[PDB]
Amino acid sequence: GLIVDTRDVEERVHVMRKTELAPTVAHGVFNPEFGPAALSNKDPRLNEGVVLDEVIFSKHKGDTKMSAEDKALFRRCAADYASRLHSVLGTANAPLSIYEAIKGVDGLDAMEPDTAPGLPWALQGKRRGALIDFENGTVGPEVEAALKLMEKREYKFACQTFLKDEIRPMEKVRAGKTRIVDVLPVEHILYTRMMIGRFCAQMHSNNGPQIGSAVGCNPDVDWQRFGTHFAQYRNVWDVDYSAFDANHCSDAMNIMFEEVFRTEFGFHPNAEWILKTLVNTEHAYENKRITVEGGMPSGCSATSIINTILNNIYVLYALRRHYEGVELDTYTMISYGDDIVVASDYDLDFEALKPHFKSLGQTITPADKSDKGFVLGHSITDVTFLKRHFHMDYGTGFYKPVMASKTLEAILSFARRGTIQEKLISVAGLAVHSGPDEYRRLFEPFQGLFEIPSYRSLYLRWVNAVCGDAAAALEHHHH
Repeated sequence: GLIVDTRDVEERVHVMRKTELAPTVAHGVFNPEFGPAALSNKDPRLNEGVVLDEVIFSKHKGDTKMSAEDKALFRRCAADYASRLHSVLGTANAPLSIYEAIKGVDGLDAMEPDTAPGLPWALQGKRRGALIDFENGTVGPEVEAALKLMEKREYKFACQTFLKDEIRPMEKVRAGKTRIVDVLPVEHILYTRMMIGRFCAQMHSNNGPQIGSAVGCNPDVDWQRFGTHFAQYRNVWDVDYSAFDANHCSDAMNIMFEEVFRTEFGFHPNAEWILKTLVNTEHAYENKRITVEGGMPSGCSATSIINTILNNIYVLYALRRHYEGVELDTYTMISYGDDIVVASDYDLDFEALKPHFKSLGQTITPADKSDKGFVLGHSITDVTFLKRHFHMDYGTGFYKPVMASKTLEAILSFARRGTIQEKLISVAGLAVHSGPDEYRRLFEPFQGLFEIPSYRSLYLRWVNAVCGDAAAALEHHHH
C-alpha cells in the first residue's frame, strides 16, 4: 500500500504488550532458531536502528497504478474467475441475519466472544460482550447505530494495529519484523460477515482445484484429493510472494470486488461497498494515525478468502499478459491466501511471468529458492503447501500432509501458559504424518507430564478420515 498521510493525535491507542508465550520442556531439547516476536521497542533482542512502528509499516512501499489496458485485462480475468466460482457454488449469496453472522452457519465459524473489539471501543474500556450478546446472537444500541450507518454507506472507521504474539525465525525477530493484526471494529466484522458470510461458507464447503481455493480444507482428508489431482500434470510450480497482502493494489482490489460480488450473483449491493472500505484505511498505532491506500488489512474478516481470490485472478492475468489463448483449463491451481500451487501440461515459463506479476505490484520467486529461478519438470511430491509436503503413505497409498521436523520442533518449543495439553493434542495431529519414529522423538520430552496420543490411534483416525471405504475394507478379512 501507499502511505498517503501520517499524523499525531491526542488519543493514544496502546500497542506494546508482554508475550503470553513461554518456552516448553521441548525448547531445551530442540533449541530452535525461533522465538517470540518483539512486542516492545525496549526488547533487548532487537537490532540497532530498529524502530518497531517503522518496520511494521515498511512493507507499504506504494500502490501500483495499473495501465488502462492492464486494468481491462484484469477485469476480464476477474469476471472469468468469478464465472467459474459462482457456477460451482451457485448464487445463494444473500445477507446473513444478525443472529447467523454472530453464531455462524454450516461452513462458517461463530464470532469470537472475547477478542479485541476495535476502535473506539478499546479506548472506552468496552469489551465485545458489552456491545454484542454472543449467546443470544443479538446486538446493543451502539452496534445497531453503526449498522445503520453501514446500510446507508455513511460508516467510517479506523483500524487498530495489534502486534501478533507468535513465534518467528530469530533473524526476523531481531530485525523487528513483528507481524500485525489490523483489528477492525467488531460491528464492521459483523456487517462484513452479514454481507459475504454465506459466500464464504460455500467457498469453504467446496474447496478444491475447481475453484482454486484450499480455504476451509482439512489437510488430513484433502491431501489425497489435491495430490491425486496435481499428480496428473506434467509441470507443477509452487510460488512465493513477498508481502502479498500489503502489495494488493487498489485497482486490483476494486476490480475484483466489482466483478466477484455483483448483485447478479445474489449479493446485496453493500457487499461490494463494505469490501471497498478495506482499500483506503486509517491505522491507529499509539498517537499516530497512518492512512494507507491499497493493500489488504491483515488478519481481518474474510482476509484468507479475499487473498485466495486475488491469487487465482493474478495467475490468469499473468499468463494472459504473456501468452495468447490462455483460459482457465490451460492450467490448474489451488491457493490459500498467498500460498499457491500451480500445474499445467504446457511448459509455462514462470520465470518470464515475473514482470507480469510486477505490473500488479507483486514479486514472485520460486519456493525452492534455486539459482536462475523457475524451472519445468517439478511434481506434486516436490512442492510445499500450507507448510506441508505431499508424501505417499506406505500403509495405504494415500497422500498425507508431512511437515518438516524443524517446523514441528519450533511449534512444540513454545506455548501459551495453561494451553500446553490442548496444543500437544493439536500438534500430534500434524506430527503423525512424519511416521512413528519421528512422532515418538518429537513428543519424548512431554511423556509423563502430559497425555500424548498414541501414534496408532491418530493413524487409524486419519485412515478413516481420508477414506472410510478403505477403513471398512481393512476389516473384511479375519486375522
